[PDB]
Amino acid sequence: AEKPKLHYFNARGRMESTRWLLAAAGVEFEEKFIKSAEDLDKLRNDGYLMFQQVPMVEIDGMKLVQTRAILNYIASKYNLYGKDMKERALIDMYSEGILDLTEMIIQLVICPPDQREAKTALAKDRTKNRYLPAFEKVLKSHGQDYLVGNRLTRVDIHLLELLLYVEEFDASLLTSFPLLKAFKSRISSLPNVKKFLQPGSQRKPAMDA
Amino acid sequence: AEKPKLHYFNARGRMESTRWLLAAAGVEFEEKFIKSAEDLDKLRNDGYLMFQQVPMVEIDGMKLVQTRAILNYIASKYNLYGKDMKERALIDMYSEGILDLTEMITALAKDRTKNRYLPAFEKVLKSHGQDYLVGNRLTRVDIHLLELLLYVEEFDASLLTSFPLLKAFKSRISSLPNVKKFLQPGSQRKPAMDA
Ligand SMILES: N[C@@H](CCC(=O)N[C@@H](CS)C(=O)NCC(=O)O)C(=O)O
Repeated sequence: AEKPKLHYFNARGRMESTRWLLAAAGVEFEEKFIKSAEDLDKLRNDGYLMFQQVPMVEIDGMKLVQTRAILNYIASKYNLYGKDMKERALIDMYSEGILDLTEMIIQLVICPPDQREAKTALAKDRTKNRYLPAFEKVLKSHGQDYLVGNRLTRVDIHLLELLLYVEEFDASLLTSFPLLKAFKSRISSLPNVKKFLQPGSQRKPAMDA
Repeated sequence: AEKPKLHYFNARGRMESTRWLLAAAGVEFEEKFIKSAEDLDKLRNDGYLMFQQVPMVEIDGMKLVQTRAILNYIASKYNLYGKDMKERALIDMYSEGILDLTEMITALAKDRTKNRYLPAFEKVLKSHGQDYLVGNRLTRVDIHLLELLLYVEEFDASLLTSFPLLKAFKSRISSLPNVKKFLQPGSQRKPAMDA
């Protein structure tokens, strides 16, 4: 149809979850990366970032900014936002937890090394004692293939993405969570997901800058 | 009909934008205040806090945590989430900006208020001239904006000076029946909670 246009840096950052979500829906997208501060300025001065911030995604004729507005729109567009408002309630709740933990991990490489260590022991604690139990349970509470409504939703993709970053951050943390482990392989082998895990894709590595 | 039951500290904090949204929808709600560290532990152990955190709202026989999930649900149940995906994208975009500025409230946020966020929302109101931000109908984000404008006034009523459309907007939404009721003394609306 039309190709969405991701305006971000050449990094994971706040844009990766949208790349993932677009990828899982089988939606090809292009990116204009931002390397020069003038690019960001040329975007600001041209009236493209409502709050003068990236991420920003051109899609169906909008200059959508703010991560969550992007993710919600894409998810509704390609029926990754569930069946009804009660399922979106489960989806939003799950996604927001996933976001909290992700934010905690990606920010460890940013904080003062003053506190790297204890904030690291925090993320690991939260990973193993709060968030992973919470989603291991959800899979065990209903014993189904997906998080919500027994069919693929945006939050399955979010969780897989998080499971990938947990493994990077510390692969040991996953071993006491069997369903998530089964869930990870299940979702990883969905066609559009497998395609995105493949080398050469728009998927982004952990940056060092 | 069971009232939504809001589980939070007796404070503004992360629960206030929900109190606002319920009140602007004219929905009566009840509050169970976490008073003791023992109160929160027995919410966790009863299995009511999926991520061991509040805000938690009991609504329609389920226990919702995560503010955005709570707000999204309420806004959808009561037709404050706009009319289609494209209005939700405006509503989400506006709300998430409003949520960021609210978050910031040295005192750096005066600049962002005056030079980034408030110009953005005056321009929204300039663009279509209509009474509400989105779809020429009251939506949740009108209520979030009014809420932001109230806290900006508390922060520094001089930041509202240059923004005549926001000003009329504030007064205009303040005077909605359901809104006026929540602004009245004696409502569940919360103060800035000091210490
Ligand atoms: N993203 C969550 C954050 C919730 C949150 O930070 N809750 C605090 C209360 S204001 C809490 O229960 N903290 C206890 C803890 O984190 O251990 C939301 O928006 O609801």
